[PDB]
Amino acid sequence: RFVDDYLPALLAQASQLISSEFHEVARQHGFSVSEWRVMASLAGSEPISIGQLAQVTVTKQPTVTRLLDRMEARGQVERLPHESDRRITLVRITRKGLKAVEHLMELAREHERRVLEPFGLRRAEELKQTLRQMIDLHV
Amino acid sequence: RFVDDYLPALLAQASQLISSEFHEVARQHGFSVSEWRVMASLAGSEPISIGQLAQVTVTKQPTVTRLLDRMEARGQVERLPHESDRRITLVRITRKGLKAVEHLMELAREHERRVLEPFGLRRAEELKQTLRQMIDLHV
Ligand SMILES: O=C(O)c1ccccc1O
Ligand SMILES: O=C(O)c1ccccc1O
Repeated sequence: RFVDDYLPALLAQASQLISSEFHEVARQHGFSVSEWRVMASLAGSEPISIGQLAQVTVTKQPTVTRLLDRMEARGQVERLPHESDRRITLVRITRKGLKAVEHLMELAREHERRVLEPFGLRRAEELKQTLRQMIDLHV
Repeated sequence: RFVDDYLPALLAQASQLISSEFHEVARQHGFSVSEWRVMASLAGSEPISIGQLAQVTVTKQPTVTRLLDRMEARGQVERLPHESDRRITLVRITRKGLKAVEHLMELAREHERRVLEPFGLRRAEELKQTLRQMIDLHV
């Protein structure tokens, strides 16, 4: 059966199952999926471009732009000009956004620890290294 | 930076980048993303439930049901009753659907081979085994 060992299908199913588990927690804490992805991706970051944010959150750029409109209205993020090119808008999390998401981020780390514990440290680090290398080759 | 090593973010980005590459090919062959996922997931399968199809194609069940309405109208799939429980509808690919997708499936196998070749057979099989185990634990 073709799909049983087809890498893109395996990645898509694993990603959906793992992320959907945490989504229930995020909503119980008042976050939508996309709000969580944006704030988690900006936490601890220097300002990044809207395009970079769209890539890392796996969200279409027009969707991200509308999302940032409302999150900036709520004081959770800030958009800023690029210091050279003004094709580029940069975005950062605010202190208000960080305080809003830090507890959820701890719960996310615990969730990931539970997901990876059956595989052991070696298999977990191998998985993360392979995924990171794949991203950097394909982005 | 939290997101750089957060497993769900790594899985989601890797899956998006790898699948989006093949999507351009699928569309050039007349398939939408969801049509491709359905036909690839049914190819070589015994009939499966609509819920199973929704899980493996990572598509919401109401979306899958509308998709099957039109794909069955086009003679590419067939819905059938479960031989015991009639809460359950089963679905299979037809010969017409298989012939429609088999060339695309060969191109998909070549694409996967290219994606995995830099990692080698050992790292590739490790990745697939880990993803399969994760799916089976979380489904
Ligand atoms: O990403 C794919 O190409 C795919 C194909 C079949 C089933 C699920 C999938 O994600
Ligand atoms: O799936 C997640 O939880 C996630 C979080 C941050 C960025 C991208 C993501 O897919």
